Amino acid sequence: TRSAVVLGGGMAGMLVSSMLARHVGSVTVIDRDAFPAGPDLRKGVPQARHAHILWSGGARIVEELLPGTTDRLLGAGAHRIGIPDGQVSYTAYGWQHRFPEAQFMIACSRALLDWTVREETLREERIALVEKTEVLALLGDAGRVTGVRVRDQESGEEREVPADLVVDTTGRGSPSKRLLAELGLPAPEEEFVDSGMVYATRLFRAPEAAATNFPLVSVHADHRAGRPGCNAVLMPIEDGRWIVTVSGTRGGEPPADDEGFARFARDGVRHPLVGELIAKAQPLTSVERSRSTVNRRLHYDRLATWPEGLVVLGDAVAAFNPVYGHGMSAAAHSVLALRSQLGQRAFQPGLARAAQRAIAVAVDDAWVLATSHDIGYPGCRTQTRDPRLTRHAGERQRVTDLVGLTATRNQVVNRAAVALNTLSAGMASMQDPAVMAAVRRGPEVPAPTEPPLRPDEVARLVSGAGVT
Ligand SMILES: Cc1cc2nc3c(=O)[nH]c(=O)nc-3n(C[C@H](O)[C@H](O)[C@H](O)COP(=O)(O)OP(=O)(O)OC[C@H]3O[C@@H](n4cnc5c(N)ncnc54)[C@H](O)[C@@H]3O)c2cc1C
Ligand SMILES: [Cl-]
Repeated sequence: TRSAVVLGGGMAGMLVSSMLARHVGSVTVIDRDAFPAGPDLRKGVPQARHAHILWSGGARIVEELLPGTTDRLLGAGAHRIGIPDGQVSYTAYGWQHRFPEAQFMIACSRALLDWTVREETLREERIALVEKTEVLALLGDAGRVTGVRVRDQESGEEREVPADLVVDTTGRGSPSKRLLAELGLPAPEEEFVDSGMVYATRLFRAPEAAATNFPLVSVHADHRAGRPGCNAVLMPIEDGRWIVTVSGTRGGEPPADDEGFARFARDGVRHPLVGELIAKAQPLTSVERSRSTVNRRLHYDRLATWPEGLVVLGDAVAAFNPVYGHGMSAAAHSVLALRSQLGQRAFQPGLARAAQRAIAVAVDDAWVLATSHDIGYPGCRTQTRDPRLTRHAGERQRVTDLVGLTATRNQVVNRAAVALNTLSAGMASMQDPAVMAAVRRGPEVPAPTEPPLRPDEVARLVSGAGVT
C-alpha cells in the first residue's frame, strides 16, 4: 500500500528510496540523467571528479540503510582509513599527533561509491529508476502534493506519476524553488556562506607498494589567519590510484593548468607535503575544477504553509563547502530523520512538515561546522540570520580554537573532536564534563615538528628496482 516518488537518483535519492521501500508498496525514482551499468562518471554527478571523504558517521548510516555496503566498498578496493591513526594532517593548529583510532573514513572514487549504493538499492524490485526523464511540475496544490508530471526525453511525451509522498533529492541544482512557486507557496528563506572556494583535482598512479595502507594526507588552511584559505588533500582510492584535490578561497584559488597544479600543492598551501608526495607518483588525468562550494541552506521547514506529502532532502535543502567532507553524511542523517518520522506518524496530516523539521535538525551540525569556519575568510559573501554566525564571535571562536588546538595533542579531546567532525556525535557532546576536563589537562604529547609519517609508509614510495 502507498506509493512514493523520489526526484533525483543520486546519493540521497538512492538512500531514501531503499528506506522508503520498507514503508511503502512502490518507489519510483525520476532522474534526467542517463545511468552507467558500471562505476563510471556521469553528467548528473559532476562532483564525482573530486575527492570524496565518507566519514564514519555517514558510513554507519549507509550501512544501516543498505546492509553490506561498507564491506562491498572495501571488497572492491576502497580503503578504510582510521582517524587520526591513518591520517597525516597539518591542521590550522599544527600537525595532528597520530593517536590510535577513534573514528574512520571510507576512501574511494565517488563513481564506485555511487555504483555500489545504486546497484544494492535497485536489487529491491519495488524500486524503479526512471532515467532520462524531466520533472515538469508537482501535482496537487499547496495543501497536498499528489505526484509529479514528467516528460520522457526520448519520446517527448508527458505523463503524471501519482504518489502519496514526493521526496525531492535533486541535489544542489534542485528546481525545488520553481516547483514550489508553481504550487503557489512562498519562497523559503535562503541562507548562504560563500567563501569563493575553487577546487582543482588530478588523479595519480602512486608507487605500486603504496597502493594499499597509505594514509589520508591533508594540509589545511588556518581559518583564523587573515589570508585566503588554501588546502591540499591526497586520498587513496581503488585500483592503486591517488586522488589529489587542492583548493583555495577568493584570492588564493588554485590555477587550472597541469604545470601549476604541483606548484600550488607545494607552495600555495601552508606545508608542501602533498606537493612532495605527488612528485613520487604519476599523473593520470588533467586538472578538473569545481566552484560548487557555497554553503547554501533553504529553510523549507520554516515556511508558513507546507504541503502534505512533500519532503526535500540532501543537497536540495542543505549543501556545504566540500572541504569539510560532510554532504553525503548529512544526506544519510536526513534519510534517518525521515525514517524516524515515518515510524512515528506513518502517513497522516503532519508527516511531511514533521519530517522537514527533523531534516533541518539533522543537517544542522554539518552546517555549523562548515559555516563557522568559512565565514571569516577575506571577501566572504554571506546571507544569514543565524545568531551563531552573526553574534558573539569572540566567545564562539575561543571555544572552537581551544578544542581544535588541544585535539592535536590530547587523545581524549581528539576522540571527542573526531566524533563530532565525522558526524558520529552531536554538537552537545563537546560540553560533556569529561571532554572539557581533558581540554584543561592539555597536551600529553609533544607537537610534531615534521609530518608524522611512518617509516614503513615512506619506504613504499620507491620500488627499489634500479638496485642490484
Ligand atoms: C567538489 C565536491 C566535493 C565533495 N566532496 C565531498 C566529500 O568529501 N564528502 C561528502 O560527504 N560529500 C562531498 N561532496 C558532497 C556530495 O557530493 C553531495 O552532498 C551529495 O552528492 C548530495 O547528494 P544528492 O543526492 O542530494 O545530490 P546528487 O548526488 O548531486 O544527485 C542529484 C541527482 O538529481 C539529478 N537531478 C539534478 N537536477 C535534476 C532535475 N532538474 N531534474 C531531474 N533530475 C535532476 C541528478 O542527475 C542526480 O542524479 C562534494 C561535493 C562537491 C561538489
Ligand atoms: Cl562539481
